Amino acid sequence: LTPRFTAEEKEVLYTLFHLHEEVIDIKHRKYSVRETWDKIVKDFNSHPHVSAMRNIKQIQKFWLNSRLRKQYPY
DNA sequence: CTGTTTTCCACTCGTTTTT
DNA sequence: AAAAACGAGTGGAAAACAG
Repeated sequence: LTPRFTAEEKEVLYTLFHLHEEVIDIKHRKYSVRETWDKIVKDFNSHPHVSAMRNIKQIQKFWLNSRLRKQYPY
């Protein structure tokens, strides 16, 4: 039922991630995490060329997976 | 320290895209 | 037709927390 992330969208999320590295990545933390994530989700869902609206869980899952499957460029 | 709660990540499943 | 990629669920490791 739910679509997939477009290329452009992936670039957007990657950009946001690279920006807020120091807050969401354990490897940089060593403030509100939830609010930072919410900020990212908001910025994404507000982005014009967005396919579908996502919740915080989906975004986080994309973060986790893109790291797992080693495609996170930053 | 011990014991509880929260957050992160490897493994995997069912489907969909790509070779 | 086979392999790779993708979204998603989960258990338990790792970490953060309370006493």
